[PDB]
Amino acid sequence: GPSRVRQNFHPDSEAAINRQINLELYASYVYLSMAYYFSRDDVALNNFSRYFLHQSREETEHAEKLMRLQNQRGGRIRLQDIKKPEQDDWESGLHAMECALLLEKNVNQSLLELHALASDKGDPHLCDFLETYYLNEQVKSIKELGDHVHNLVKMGAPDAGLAEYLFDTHTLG
Amino acid sequence: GPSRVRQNFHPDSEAAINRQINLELYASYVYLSMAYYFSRDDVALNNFSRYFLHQSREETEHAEKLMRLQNQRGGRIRLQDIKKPEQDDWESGLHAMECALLLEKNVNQSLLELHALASDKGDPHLCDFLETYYLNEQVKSIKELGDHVHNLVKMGAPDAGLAEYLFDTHTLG
Amino acid sequence: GPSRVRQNFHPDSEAAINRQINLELYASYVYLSMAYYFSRDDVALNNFSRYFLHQSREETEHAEKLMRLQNQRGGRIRLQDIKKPEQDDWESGLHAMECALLLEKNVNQSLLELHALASDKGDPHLCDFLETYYLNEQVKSIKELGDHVHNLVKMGAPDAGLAEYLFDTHTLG
Amino acid sequence: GPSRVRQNFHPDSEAAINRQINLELYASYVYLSMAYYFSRDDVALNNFSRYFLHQSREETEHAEKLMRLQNQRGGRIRLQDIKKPEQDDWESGLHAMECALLLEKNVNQSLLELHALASDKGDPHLCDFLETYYLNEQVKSIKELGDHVHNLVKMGAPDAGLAEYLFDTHTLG
Amino acid sequence: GPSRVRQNFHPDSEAAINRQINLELYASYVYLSMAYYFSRDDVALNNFSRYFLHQSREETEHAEKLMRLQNQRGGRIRLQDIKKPEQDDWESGLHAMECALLLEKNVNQSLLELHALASDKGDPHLCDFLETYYLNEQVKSIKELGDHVHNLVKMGAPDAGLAEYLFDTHTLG
Amino acid sequence: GPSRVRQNFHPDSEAAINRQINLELYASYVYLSMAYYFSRDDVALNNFSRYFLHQSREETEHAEKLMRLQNQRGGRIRLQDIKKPEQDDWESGLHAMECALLLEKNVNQSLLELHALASDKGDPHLCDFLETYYLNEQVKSIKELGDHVHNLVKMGAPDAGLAEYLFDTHTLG
Ligand SMILES: [Cl-]
Ligand SMILES: [Cl-]
Ligand SMILES: [Cl-]
Ligand SMILES: [Cl-]
Ligand SMILES: [Cl-]
Ligand SMILES: [Cl-]
Ligand SMILES: [Cl-]
Ligand SMILES: [Cl-]
Ligand SMILES: [Cl-]
Ligand SMILES: [Cl-]
Ligand SMILES: [Cl-]
Ligand SMILES: [Cl-]
Ligand SMILES: [Cl-]
Ligand SMILES: [Cl-]
Ligand SMILES: [Cl-]
Ligand SMILES: [Cl-]
Ligand SMILES: [Cl-]
Ligand SMILES: [Cl-]
Ligand SMILES: [Cl-]
Ligand SMILES: [Cl-]
Ligand SMILES: [Cl-]
Ligand SMILES: [Cl-]
Ligand SMILES: [Cl-]
Ligand SMILES: [Cl-]
Ligand SMILES: [Cl-]
Ligand SMILES: [Cl-]
Ligand SMILES: [Cl-]
Ligand SMILES: [Cl-]
Ligand SMILES: [Cl-]
Ligand SMILES: [Cl-]
Ligand SMILES: [Cl-]
Ligand SMILES: [Cl-]
Ligand SMILES: [Cl-]
Ligand SMILES: [Fe+2]
Ligand SMILES: [Fe+2]
Ligand SMILES: [Fe+2]
Ligand SMILES: [Fe+2]
Ligand SMILES: [Fe+2]
Ligand SMILES: [Fe+2]
Ligand SMILES: [Fe+2]
Ligand SMILES: [Fe+2]
Ligand SMILES: [Fe+2]
Ligand SMILES: [Fe+2]
Ligand SMILES: [Fe+2]
Ligand SMILES: [Fe+2]
Ligand SMILES: [Fe+2]
Ligand SMILES: [Fe+2]
Ligand SMILES: [Fe+2]
Ligand SMILES: [Fe+2]
Ligand SMILES: [Fe+2]
Ligand SMILES: [Fe+2]
Ligand SMILES: [Fe+2]
Ligand SMILES: [Fe+2]
Ligand SMILES: [Fe+2]
Ligand SMILES: [Fe+2]
Ligand SMILES: [Fe+2]
Ligand SMILES: [Fe+2]
Ligand SMILES: [Fe+2]
Ligand SMILES: [Fe+2]
Ligand SMILES: [Fe+2]
Ligand SMILES: [Fe+2]
Ligand SMILES: [Fe+2]
Ligand SMILES: [Fe+2]
Ligand SMILES: [Fe+2]
Ligand SMILES: [Fe+2]
Ligand SMILES: [Fe+2]
Ligand SMILES: [Fe+2]
Ligand SMILES: [Fe+2]
Ligand SMILES: [Fe+2]
Ligand SMILES: [Fe+2]
Ligand SMILES: [Fe+2]
Ligand SMILES: [Fe+2]
Ligand SMILES: [Fe+2]
Ligand SMILES: [Fe+2]
Ligand SMILES: [Fe+2]
Ligand SMILES: [Fe+2]
Ligand SMILES: [Fe+2]
Ligand SMILES: [Fe+2]
Ligand SMILES: [Fe+2]
Ligand SMILES: [Fe+2]
Ligand SMILES: [Fe+2]
Ligand SMILES: [Fe+2]
Ligand SMILES: [Mg+2]
Ligand SMILES: [Mg+2]
Ligand SMILES: [Mg+2]
Ligand SMILES: [Mg+2]
Ligand SMILES: [Mg+2]
Ligand SMILES: [Mg+2]
Ligand SMILES: [Mg+2]
Ligand SMILES: [Mg+2]
Ligand SMILES: [Mg+2]
Ligand SMILES: [Mg+2]
Ligand SMILES: [Mg+2]
Ligand SMILES: [Mg+2]
Ligand SMILES: [Mg+2]
Ligand SMILES: [Mg+2]
Ligand SMILES: [Mg+2]
Ligand SMILES: [Mg+2]
Ligand SMILES: [Mg+2]
Ligand SMILES: [Mg+2]
Repeated sequence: GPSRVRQNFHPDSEAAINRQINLELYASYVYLSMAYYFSRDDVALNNFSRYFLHQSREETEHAEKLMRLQNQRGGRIRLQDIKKPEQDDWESGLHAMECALLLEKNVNQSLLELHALASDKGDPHLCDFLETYYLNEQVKSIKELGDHVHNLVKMGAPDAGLAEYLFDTHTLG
Repeated sequence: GPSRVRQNFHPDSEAAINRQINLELYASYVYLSMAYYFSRDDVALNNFSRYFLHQSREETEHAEKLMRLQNQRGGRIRLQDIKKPEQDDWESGLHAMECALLLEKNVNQSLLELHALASDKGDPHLCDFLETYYLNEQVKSIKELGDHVHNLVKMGAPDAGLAEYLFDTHTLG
Repeated sequence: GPSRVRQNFHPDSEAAINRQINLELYASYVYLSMAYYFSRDDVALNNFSRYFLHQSREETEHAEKLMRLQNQRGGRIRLQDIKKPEQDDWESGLHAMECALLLEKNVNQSLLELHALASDKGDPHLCDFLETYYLNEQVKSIKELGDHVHNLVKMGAPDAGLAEYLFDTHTLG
Repeated sequence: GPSRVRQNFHPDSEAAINRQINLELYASYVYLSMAYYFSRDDVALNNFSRYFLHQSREETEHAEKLMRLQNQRGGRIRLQDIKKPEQDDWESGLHAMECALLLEKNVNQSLLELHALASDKGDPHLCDFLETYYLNEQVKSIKELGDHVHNLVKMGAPDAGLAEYLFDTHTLG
Repeated sequence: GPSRVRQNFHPDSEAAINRQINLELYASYVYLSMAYYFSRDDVALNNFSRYFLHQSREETEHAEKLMRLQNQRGGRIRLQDIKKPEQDDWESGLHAMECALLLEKNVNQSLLELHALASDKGDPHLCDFLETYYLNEQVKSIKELGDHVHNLVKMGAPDAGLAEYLFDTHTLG
Repeated sequence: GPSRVRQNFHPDSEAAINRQINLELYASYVYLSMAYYFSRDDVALNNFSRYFLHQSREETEHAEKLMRLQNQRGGRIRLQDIKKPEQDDWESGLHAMECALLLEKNVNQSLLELHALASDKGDPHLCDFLETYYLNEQVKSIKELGDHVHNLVKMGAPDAGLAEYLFDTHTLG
């Protein structure tokens, strides 16, 4: 138009926010896939299921806050296909945790690149938005997943018969 | 394996449930797109936004109940890409309502075909599942959208300046 | 003295904060003028009046937080005349909303320049202060005013006899 | 128009009310300046600060009641620049109290002149308004400031090191 | 390893965080020393004691939040000796306040250098951490100590017999 | 002076109390180090972390009660550097427990020597202070750590993958 609200909002930032929306929705879909893997009759780790379902819902929240930001700043949301996850069968509780850790690091890297772009374009509102709602959340998530991976490895997952069962009930319970 | 739980569950039913999961997730994405269209600064119909956001969340619930059914019956969830909606700019409150009505009829037709398949395969559990949780929900949704379309048309949407504003505040408020 | 508290606080930042204080007080005065325009017997839109009176009080808060910052950092407040608003008769609810939107964008631009100055002077405390309390508040205010302008335009304000009356009662009520 | 509400309201009264509005806003600004003087790190008398901030807010109330009166009687508010206070550095708690006393007497004199004008123009509504809301308030304010000045003088302010500190905590606390 | 959680975290930042941990623990020890100075039988200013004990506990909190950050980011905490304070006998309430002010400015300078390092290394998570939890806290602490120093100087501390006694009971009480 | 409060308080006792203060602060620092070892991403035993953090806070309390005693008896606190712990990486939950047990025995021995000194100097107040607040606390702490070491050894820590995990959740939880 430009939008009557738009101010100090670079087209490159608008496009990068659209890409980030897609990535957050993708992460939501990965965790939804994991949640329902753990409720298979031949897996049946209900607290792993609940843990990943919660993570899925959080990622949808992350996508929505970026969609709201786009509108607030006068950009236009452009949605793209949400790609299916890389797997349907996630192999084990440990493997799912390791894949989640890799996913979160990848999302973090994208957010850091978005922050660098916002800095380059002199957009302190966008920088603050990412710092306030995204960057520390990512650090906490990565740390949590790292803790979980360590405990599962030490306990002898996936092959030690009691490991994932006991972690399911005592850590994720 | 087959799954140690699987009984009277035809592979064609399992595949059709996977297709229905994708369609429910697609419908969820369409309504999410609509929700954020109505919160654009140049649209700003907050109760249309809230209405479609609620519909989006309901469709995710519909997808999840089918995913649970797949696990309950011993089938294996196979996720596919969630296609982007046909539009980002939904034009008006009336146009969004008309598109939602068409979407719901299309989803209904898919559910009726799923029911016919389940009947052909002598799967009364699957027939009952669809009747109990899907078919009446669809009829109620289609009727509601039909009511909304009629009122918006009669009020003179989209061109009559007061129509969508007043419908937003008095029907969807 | 310098102040026994002063540290990493550039004289240019101190002066720019004094200018921003004046601009926030000016904005408060503009909105006070608008508030009392809407309570004229020949205007009588009481919820427009209340809306702008609230905005006026918020701007005084914005001025006071900067005055507090000046003291906290060891700068010295230097007040200047508060210029009268550009108009006493604000013409219509739509015109007042459009003028408020322009005012908020102008204040935003001043805040962005203040942030750039603070960045240039390596003052992260001042940068954070602006990000935490000012920049997102401005984005939200501009978006809100944009929403209001759009609805009033679409409804046919100012000439459509029902438009401002109905917006007063249903949006600002 | 004249206003369809206007009755027995002389143009000279309308103009004098506009002048009084400006004077009340000026007094509000003087007291805001004083409030933030007392929160300087090299002054730090927090109850003097709170006392003057309260007085500032009361003066804005006084301005608003006159603005409301203008509208009630069918006059038209005409705002003018709010002049900056005569000082930024108010020297001491005693000096600020003495300046406040002088300010209140000056405002009182203006109100008495307004009352004499209203009497001359046979406007008993305006006379009653001033008597009901302004004249006794002024007498109480002047008396309070006189009490405070006397105690601070007797205690040995500003040079006696304990005087303003102890008055801050025990009278204004 | 590197740590499986580590991302965008420069070794220089990790080392600087270890140095800051030591400095916060040092500040905690200085304030603990001051707290117990004021409870000597020949000093006996119990509210000065309580004030510095509270400051001591806050500094331990500051150290712990940095230790947590180190773990969150995948760095490794490296503790060093906590040096004893420069004095055991802090001379007077005024002298302790002046020493605390100098200490807080020194800690602030270290935090500003840490922020500049984090900026140089493109670590927005670390920048935000310092802005959110440290930089404004320091500004508030320095301002508070400046206020206290001013009042004690004006009251005639340390030699005026009533000054520290009255400040203890009325400001710190 | 001597202190006007000092009575039956030998200079050797005063010096020994200063040494004990340092040792209690050292023990506090050892346990703080252990607490944050257990929250590393590659250790992640949160109840070991909480257990040692609590022990750290208790040791600071032990130091403060001796500092208070020094003042109560008219002695003068003389603080010294707090040496860093012997390790940053505490190897395992069992190793940390074994090191804590050794530390507590060492502190106990110092307290017994202090008691023998107080007895030699005919200071029954000091003897009672140590008996009332220190000696039984030490016996309880040593016994608790001995219990924990035994269970961890029997369970097969540190190499048995489930041992420290299960002890963390069921004993320290
Ligand atoms: Cl722009
Ligand atoms: Cl795509
Ligand atoms: Cl920037
Ligand atoms: Cl864990
Ligand atoms: Cl590991
Ligand atoms: Cl167990
Ligand atoms: Cl079957
Ligand atoms: Cl596809
Ligand atoms: Cl059947
Ligand atoms: Cl309807
Ligand atoms: Cl129709
Ligand atoms: Cl209506
Ligand atoms: Cl400076
Ligand atoms: Cl000017
Ligand atoms: Cl900076
Ligand atoms: Cl609106
Ligand atoms: Cl528009
Ligand atoms: Cl008249
Ligand atoms: Cl003027
Ligand atoms: Cl009269
Ligand atoms: Cl008085
Ligand atoms: Cl007098
Ligand atoms: Cl007193
Ligand atoms: Cl790294
Ligand atoms: Cl050292
Ligand atoms: Cl950065
Ligand atoms: Cl103070
Ligand atoms: Cl001073
Ligand atoms: Cl003695
Ligand atoms: Cl030493
Ligand atoms: Cl004895
Ligand atoms: Cl035990
Ligand atoms: Cl044993
Ligand atoms: Fe999470
Ligand atoms: Fe959550
Ligand atoms: Fe996310
Ligand atoms: Fe694909
Ligand atoms: Fe794997
Ligand atoms: Fe995530
Ligand atoms: Fe920044
Ligand atoms: Fe921030
Ligand atoms: Fe997360
Ligand atoms: Fe619905
Ligand atoms: Fe619903
Ligand atoms: Fe559906
Ligand atoms: Fe496509
Ligand atoms: Fe259409
Ligand atoms: Fe539907
Ligand atoms: Fe529905
Ligand atoms: Fe209505
Ligand atoms: Fe506002
Ligand atoms: Fe507000
Ligand atoms: Fe503002
Ligand atoms: Fe002018
Ligand atoms: Fe206009
Ligand atoms: Fe504003
Ligand atoms: Fe605002
Ligand atoms: Fe007053
Ligand atoms: Fe009052
Ligand atoms: Fe007044
Ligand atoms: Fe002037
Ligand atoms: Fe004076
Ligand atoms: Fe007054
Ligand atoms: Fe008054
Ligand atoms: Fe007193
Ligand atoms: Fe503090
Ligand atoms: Fe505190
Ligand atoms: Fe600190
Ligand atoms: Fe030394
Ligand atoms: Fe000194
Ligand atoms: Fe500090
Ligand atoms: Fe502090
Ligand atoms: Fe203990
Ligand atoms: Fe305890
Ligand atoms: Fe101890
Ligand atoms: Fe050493
Ligand atoms: Fe060992
Ligand atoms: Fe101990
Ligand atoms: Fe004894
Ligand atoms: Fe005893
Ligand atoms: Fe203990
Ligand atoms: Fe258990
Ligand atoms: Mg326009
Ligand atoms: Mg992508
Ligand atoms: Mg479940
Ligand atoms: Mg079998
Ligand atoms: Mg399909
Ligand atoms: Mg909304
Ligand atoms: Mg000095
Ligand atoms: Mg200006
Ligand atoms: Mg009103
Ligand atoms: Mg007429
Ligand atoms: Mg005047
Ligand atoms: Mg104050
Ligand atoms: Mg690995
Ligand atoms: Mg150092
Ligand atoms: Mg005490
Ligand atoms: Mg004597
Ligand atoms: Mg020693
Ligand atoms: Mg913990």
